[PDB]
Amino acid sequence: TQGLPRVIELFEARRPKAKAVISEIDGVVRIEEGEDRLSVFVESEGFSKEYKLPKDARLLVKDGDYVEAGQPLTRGAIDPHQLLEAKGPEAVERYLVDEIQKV
Repeated sequence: TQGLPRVIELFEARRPKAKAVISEIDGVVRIEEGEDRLSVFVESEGFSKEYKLPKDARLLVKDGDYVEAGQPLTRGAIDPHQLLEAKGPEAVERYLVDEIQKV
């Protein structure tokens, strides 16, 4: 379990260990990975940004599924500043509080 150390990891908004990645904006998902690395693109209509990921990490996103901004890609705690700039001020509080209470 996470516990007290995690409590600190939240209250201090310190960069997570397993830091998950999120789509910086709403874009379709495209899972394209040959055997080299694990690349999951997230491309909107006129905004295209891909995401480099290790082949090991377990992704939670389905291919082609339209995802929103700040929406999680990999399993793990989400970086506070990152998610802040991503989903906006509202959700920040949500994730933080919910996790603290989680533990």
